[PDB]
Amino acid sequence: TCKITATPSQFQPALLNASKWIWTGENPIPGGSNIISTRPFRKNITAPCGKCSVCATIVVASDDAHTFYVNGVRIGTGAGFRQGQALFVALQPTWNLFAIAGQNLVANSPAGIMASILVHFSDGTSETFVTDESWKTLRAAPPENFQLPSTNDSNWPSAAVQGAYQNSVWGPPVLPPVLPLRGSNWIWTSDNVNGAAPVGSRAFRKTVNQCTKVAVCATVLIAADDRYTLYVNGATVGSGSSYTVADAYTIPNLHPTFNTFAINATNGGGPAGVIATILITYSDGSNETVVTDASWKAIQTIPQGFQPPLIDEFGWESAKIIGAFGVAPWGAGMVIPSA
Ligand SMILES: *[C@@H]1O[C@H](CO)[C@@H](O[C@@H]2O[C@H](CO)[C@@H](O)[C@H](O)[C@H]2NC(C)=O)[C@H](O)[C@H]1NC(C)=O
Ligand SMILES: *[C@@H]1O[C@H](CO)[C@@H](O[C@@H]2O[C@H](CO)[C@@H](O)[C@H](O)[C@H]2NC(C)=O)[C@H](O)[C@H]1NC(C)=O
Ligand SMILES: *[C@@H]1O[C@H](CO)[C@@H](O[C@@H]2O[C@H](CO)[C@@H](O)[C@H](O)[C@H]2NC(C)=O)[C@H](O)[C@H]1NC(C)=O
Ligand SMILES: [Ca+2]
Ligand SMILES: [Ca+2]
Repeated sequence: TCKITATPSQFQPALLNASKWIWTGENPIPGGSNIISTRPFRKNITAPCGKCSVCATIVVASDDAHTFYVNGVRIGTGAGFRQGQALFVALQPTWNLFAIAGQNLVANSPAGIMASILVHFSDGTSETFVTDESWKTLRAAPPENFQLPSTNDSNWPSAAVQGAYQNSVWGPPVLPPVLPLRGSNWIWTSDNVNGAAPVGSRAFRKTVNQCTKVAVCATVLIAADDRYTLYVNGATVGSGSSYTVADAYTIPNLHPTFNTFAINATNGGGPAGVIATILITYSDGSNETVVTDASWKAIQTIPQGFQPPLIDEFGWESAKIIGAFGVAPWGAGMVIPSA
């Protein structure tokens, strides 16, 4: 219902610094011993002002495990307090019901859930929402359909705070990478032969087109040896020149059904490659991941308009897999921005 005037930008990490650990308060000592149990947590969050909410980056950690729901839909499952888990989800424009089922799995041990929800709005702004005492819970196993908006949480008690980011039994969870490179492939043109490749620029193209769904936001993690410039639906998103520090980008104004990612990557000499991971969120709560692989198309001499969405791909080849993320010479040490 709002015009999206947000444009592609550098990825903005959701942080855990303002967030709180929550549980039920069955033990009034925070951080105290709790029984083996499963417990529900809910929060209805509304968009401010004359702002529409579009999508969200979530970071969630638990002692011991969780399941995360948005507007009734399961988005993810995770565990552990040492490191957060990254989730991405499209949102309803004016309100969104977040719900989490947490489990304590060890007897007499502490229990708790911590999250941060960075909501991106139509106008290009953002706000972080956190787990805290304003969430609702129950001192009992979650009812059938606790996560659906149609459940009335009006008589539920308030959640009890177990600790804060810096001051808790858990200590501060480490942020995960925004997206994994494990799972992707360094690619190039066919050109790249014995730890190769020649000195040109080369172009790569991937199209995603699920005509029965509505695509909302994309997040892109990318790096290249040496340098790249990245385009989505013909517009310039960004560029880089490091094969040891990756760049991440947010595309909040995706086309609903058809989107094209294109890269001009340049080899200055020696080995060469481009690697990327892309996550696209859909309005029904589902998502998809695309990675650099052989489904991408590539070409040795870059034509005018290589970046437009609808060009003829005749005489582009299947991109060559140089190797899975990890291979020499680049190794596994890429610095990846935090979620
Ligand atoms: C993308 O959505 C799906 C669910 O709609 C999520 O993952 C599936 O469910 C779990 C939960 O983390 C994963 O273990 C599996 O990998 C998926 N199924 C398998 C292996 O069979 C996923 O969390 C979502 N990703 C986000 C939101 O970033
Ligand atoms: C989350 O909060 C919103 C805003 O308070 C609720 O939506 C409103 O519901 C009222 C009465 O039920 C309607 O008359 C309004 O038109 C709605 N307001 C807006 C701004 O949309 C929403 O129902 C809540 N969701 C849940 C699951 O509790
Ligand atoms: C692909 O990218 C490379 C590197 O960014 C381009 O080569 C540069 O282009 C400018 C033209 O504006 C030249 O003045 C420079 O010689 C190059 N600069 C550097 C720093 O190497 C190449 O032209 C790109 N575009 C296409 C469509 O191929
Ligand atoms: Ca525990
Ligand atoms: Ca090189």
